[PDB]
Amino acid sequence: SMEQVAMELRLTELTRLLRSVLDQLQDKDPARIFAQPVSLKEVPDYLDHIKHPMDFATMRKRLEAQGYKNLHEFEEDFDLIIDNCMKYNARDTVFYRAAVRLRDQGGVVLRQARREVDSIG
Repeated sequence: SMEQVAMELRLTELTRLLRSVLDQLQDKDPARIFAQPVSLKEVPDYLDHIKHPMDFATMRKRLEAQGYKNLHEFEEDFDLIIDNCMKYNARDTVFYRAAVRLRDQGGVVLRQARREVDSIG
């Protein structure tokens, strides 16, 4: 139907905006601490601690399959990256501190993303 096509165009354009959002958030992680999944070869107990691992590569795979229907779904995955790290790692670690800085800098990017998503519809 034509309605299905219009819905699909809307999804495509959201995917475009989320790709730009993801690029901007990932620039706030210049150390690449959050770039890839935590390795279960290197951290074999990880899934005992963290039940829903997340990372920027996994988000990018979901995005390119158009698997984010709205900004809330994308933000949920970004918050998992941060929250997972802040639980597994202690306050005095470069990992925790990187997640704080990513949360704080990413908030700015996400605030305007929300306005753009609402504004453009």
